[PDB]
Amino acid sequence: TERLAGKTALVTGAAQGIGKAIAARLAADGATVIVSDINAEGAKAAAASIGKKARAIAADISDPGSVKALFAEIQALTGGIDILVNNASIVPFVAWDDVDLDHWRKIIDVNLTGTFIVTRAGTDQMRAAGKAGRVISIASNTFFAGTPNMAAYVAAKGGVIGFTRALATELGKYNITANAVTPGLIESDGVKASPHNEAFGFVEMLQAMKGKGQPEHIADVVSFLASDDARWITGQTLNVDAGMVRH
Amino acid sequence: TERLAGKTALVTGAAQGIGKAIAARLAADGATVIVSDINAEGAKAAAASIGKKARAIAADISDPGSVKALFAEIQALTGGIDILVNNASIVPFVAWDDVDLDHWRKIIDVNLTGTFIVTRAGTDQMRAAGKAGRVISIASNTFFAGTPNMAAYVAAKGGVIGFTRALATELGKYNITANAVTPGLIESDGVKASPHNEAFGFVEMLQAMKGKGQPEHIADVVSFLASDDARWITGQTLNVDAGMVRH
Amino acid sequence: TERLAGKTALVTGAAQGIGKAIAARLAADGATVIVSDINAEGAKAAAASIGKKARAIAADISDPGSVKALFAEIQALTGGIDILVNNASIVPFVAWDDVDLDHWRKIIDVNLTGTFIVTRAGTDQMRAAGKAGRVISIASNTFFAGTPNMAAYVAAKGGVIGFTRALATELGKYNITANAVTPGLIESDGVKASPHNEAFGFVEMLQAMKGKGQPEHIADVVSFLASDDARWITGQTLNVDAGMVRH
Amino acid sequence: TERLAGKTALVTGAAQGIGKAIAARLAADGATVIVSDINAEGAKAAAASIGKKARAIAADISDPGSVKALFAEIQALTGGIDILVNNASIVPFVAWDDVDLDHWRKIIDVNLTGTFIVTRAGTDQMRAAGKAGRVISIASNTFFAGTPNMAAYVAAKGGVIGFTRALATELGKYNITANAVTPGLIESDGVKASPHNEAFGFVEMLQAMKGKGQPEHIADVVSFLASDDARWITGQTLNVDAGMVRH
Ligand SMILES: NC(=O)c1ccc[n+]([C@@H]2O[C@H](COP(=O)([O-])OP(=O)(O)OC[C@H]3O[C@@H](n4cnc5c(N)ncnc54)[C@H](O)[C@@H]3O)[C@@H](O)[C@H]2O)c1
Ligand SMILES: NC(=O)c1ccc[n+]([C@@H]2O[C@H](COP(=O)([O-])OP(=O)(O)OC[C@H]3O[C@@H](n4cnc5c(N)ncnc54)[C@H](O)[C@@H]3O)[C@@H](O)[C@H]2O)c1
Ligand SMILES: NC(=O)c1ccc[n+]([C@@H]2O[C@H](COP(=O)([O-])OP(=O)(O)OC[C@H]3O[C@@H](n4cnc5c(N)ncnc54)[C@H](O)[C@@H]3O)[C@@H](O)[C@H]2O)c1
Ligand SMILES: NC(=O)c1ccc[n+]([C@@H]2O[C@H](COP(=O)([O-])OP(=O)(O)OC[C@H]3O[C@@H](n4cnc5c(N)ncnc54)[C@H](O)[C@@H]3O)[C@@H](O)[C@H]2O)c1
Repeated sequence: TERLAGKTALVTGAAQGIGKAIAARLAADGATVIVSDINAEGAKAAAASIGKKARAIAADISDPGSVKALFAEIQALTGGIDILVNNASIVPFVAWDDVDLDHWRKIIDVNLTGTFIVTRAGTDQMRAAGKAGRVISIASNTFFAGTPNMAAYVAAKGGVIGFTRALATELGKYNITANAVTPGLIESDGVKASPHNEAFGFVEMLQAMKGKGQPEHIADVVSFLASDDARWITGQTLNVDAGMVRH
Repeated sequence: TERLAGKTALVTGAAQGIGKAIAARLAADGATVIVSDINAEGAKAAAASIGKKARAIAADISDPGSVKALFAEIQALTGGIDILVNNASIVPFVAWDDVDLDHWRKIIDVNLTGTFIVTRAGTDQMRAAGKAGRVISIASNTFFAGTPNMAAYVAAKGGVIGFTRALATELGKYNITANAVTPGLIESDGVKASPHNEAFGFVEMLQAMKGKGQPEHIADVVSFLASDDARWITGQTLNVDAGMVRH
Repeated sequence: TERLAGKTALVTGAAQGIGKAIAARLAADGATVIVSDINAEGAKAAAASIGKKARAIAADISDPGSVKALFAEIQALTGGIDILVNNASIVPFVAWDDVDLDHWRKIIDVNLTGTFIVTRAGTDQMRAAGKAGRVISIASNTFFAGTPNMAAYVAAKGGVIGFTRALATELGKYNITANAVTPGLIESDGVKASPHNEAFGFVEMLQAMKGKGQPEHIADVVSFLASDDARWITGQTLNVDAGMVRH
Repeated sequence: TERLAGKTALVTGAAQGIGKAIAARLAADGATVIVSDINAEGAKAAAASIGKKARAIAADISDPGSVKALFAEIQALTGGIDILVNNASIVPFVAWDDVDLDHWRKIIDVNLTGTFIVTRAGTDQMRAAGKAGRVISIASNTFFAGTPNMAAYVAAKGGVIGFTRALATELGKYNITANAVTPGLIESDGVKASPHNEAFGFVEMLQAMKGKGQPEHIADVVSFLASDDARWITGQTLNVDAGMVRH
């Protein structure tokens, strides 16, 4: 019903897949949405596509300086952020024996410390504008499953959940909620181009319902968590995977 | 925007507290709602209060015969149920040493086997009408916490989550989701009559946010789970307690 | 090193499979072990097999009167119980549509309320003898997985975990711990004689390690929980399934 | 009865507190133990104290080069490692608003990526020697609780559990188990010197049992996980906190 009218949400890694699917929904919810991504072109293509409520600002979540610039510009245009959706991440396919310290470090830096960098700045910004924000970080259900071929990723995602829980309590007093969502396999654009695409049949088997997971499936849940209906929920993780795992 | 228009939802223990708060919200969602309760007067007082969307049918969830009659009548009026909200339960305050086999049996019979009796009939009804239903059972976050003075209740609630998970996979093939919600302390008409009321200050301390939990807090989340936004969620438990526990 | 010398442990459903495997181990730990079972012959065959550390006493965990008689006799012989292992349960294979109220009730009564009946009496007995006991209840990892063809069972097992958590806090002040173990598929006698036996190849696939689960695998863990090494652990659930699920 | 005789175990951060308590116990189990720590003097003081089964080798878990040197020397002396206990970590007390990118990075680097660096090398070493190893990583129950004043730490520890789960499946085929333990508040030498010490009375309240947590409490559990009794357990987290949280 355009419940999010008047609100400003930021989505990272929003140039495609789930991030984009989310930005699109929040916009449909009436919010003005900052489509952020490391891919400046994709970001602004996506915002053009979303259209009007959507504004593109490129940023590398793992770089402190571009994240500062990200938020500065948001403050200017909107006076601050009401909703933060930590979506940007690297989704690797790496056999255990290919897991380098180098690989490890990159995945951790983006998927994990990158989300702190942004959350640090974003919550500071809500706090400064006296807004009762919502933080929502996209994790993964690989954390519950111990999925193979992506150890650094599962660690980092474990990290994001840890972070989420501590943050919830850390920010409760500022009326800011912090939650996480664990998507199962989703037919984003990242997966379609990923060895991971080959796993749909096997994960479908393990699911209680039997479609292929779709970005809108996660977007529609983020939309709820960003809404007032989810006001009494903080520190929780929503698992969205057609019953792959039970949480 | 009345997304639940055309749908029929049944809420048990709906004469007051959370059940009523839920029936009220689902009606606001546009659904026609069967307000069911063991307290026939309260049920029908509550449906009068709700509106023309609400209809009262009294039933003891722990009695097979009254649950049969509950559903028969629903089939007649509506051709079947789309949404099931297992809310009816007994919320005891019993010191461990007062936990009788007798007390144990009563709590288990209603809070647990009573929810099976209804779910059995309700999902059969959806199934028979070829409706892609939603089951939502109200558990409790005492299951995560191991809360004292209510051991039978915590077992039964553990049971409802167990049930929920198995059911999810059991019904996935008929396009029926089954989920659960674990409310923390809520200032219901029930609680207000309980010694439990005295615990608000302590639980508020442990919460990340600092209000007293309110029935509308849980109703608003049930409303989401009943909606299409939650279509990719089955077998999961939503914990709603202002950050009391982290799930 | 016979750490359990001087201690008295009771194992229910101990005539075969895991219960027997456990009684055997606890006896090897030096404990005198009451082998209890509904099958009087099996129980006492098993105790004969185990040695002179083992004594057989038949009992139906779901019957309050035979449970009373069970413990009275134990008090006489040993002056009370130090360790309680709730093992006795019914392991069904029932398609959802065969799940009767009748089936439901039977499974709940034994697997769940039966374990309360015994735990009530057992912990009272420890308490009365001023013993700092250990309660250990065998659940199942189907509770984490939402395994199909056994809905009543998954609910009851959910219940036992609920019970366990509440009990931990309930008895902490009497220096009594209460824990639970969730075995995955185990090649016990009942499994071998049950449509469940056919699932070994599939569950082996999902396991991180690739043997068939063996009763000694669970017995060896119970032995630990019954020991002083596990003294700071209460309210927890040990999941033992070669990595089927991650808990 | 010295079950760990013949085995070689490495413990990091083993100069004091839990690490030392663990090294001591594993040695008592008969294992030859590498007492590793960033504090070379503490490490070798601790091994002198422990005994002749204990050997000290200093190393910074967060530095790849010293970790290489750590394991090379172990290979020389023992032909490789059978058991790995990731204990070394930084236990901070930082108010949210003091959480720097700089602070964040340090905690993540040691507590999380430092445990990868060691696990990478250690498991490679077991693998190379054809040994069916055990990995045990000490996390924290703050991950379940969302404890405040230590957000970077709670994230990292979340990460260690993530890592653990993925690793379990990653190494199951080489007969190597990987588990984690979540200690609650423990009265170690670090904690005694931390503003965390002041929290004992509060955490004691929330505990089901009411002592102050002791390093031996965790050591005795690690000992079990290192033993054959825990051979069917991989990808699991043992929570040891006197019932603070229920896992
Ligand atoms: N899609 C899945 O099946 C899968 C499963 C579970 C969870 N997830 C999570 O969902 C989210 C979206 O996944 P997806 O599959 O849609 O991803 P995707 O690969 O389709 O797109 C991710 C986007 O993130 C951006 N990005 C990468 N690094 C960045 C950084 N340094 N700074 C800013 N932006 C960066 C990329 O440019 C890309 O456009 C991710 O957090 C992922 O962890 C994905
Ligand atoms: N209030 C809380 O803090 C709390 C927390 C977690 C979960 N819950 C759950 O929420 C649900 C309702 O909560 P509440 O606090 O509003 O309870 P309440 O006491 O305020 O109302 C419960 C209603 O259930 C009805 N009922 C009792 N037995 C019945 C039967 N056999 N058949 C049909 N109806 C029956 C009662 O008549 C009553 O109208 C319960 O399942 C309870 O377990 C409550
Ligand atoms: N084997 C598995 O795949 C598996 C998996 C998860 C959990 N479990 C649990 O392990 C435990 C043992 O399983 P199992 O396969 O060894 O069982 P089993 O069928 O092989 O033997 C269990 C014993 O319990 C007894 N029993 C049944 N009802 C009783 C009653 N009311 N009172 C007293 N005794 C009764 C039976 O007579 C039998 O001797 C059970 O609690 C089960 O729930 C087993
Ligand atoms: N004690 C608790 O309340 C508590 C609770 C949960 C988990 N833990 C975990 O247990 C472990 C030890 O706890 P503690 O109370 O003994 O802390 P402690 O401060 O007494 O000792 C930790 C040890 O880690 C070592 N260390 C630090 N950086 C290192 C480096 N990079 N390389 C090698 N060693 C390094 C230190 O020298 C120290 O000896 C830590 O992992 C901590 O996270 C502690």
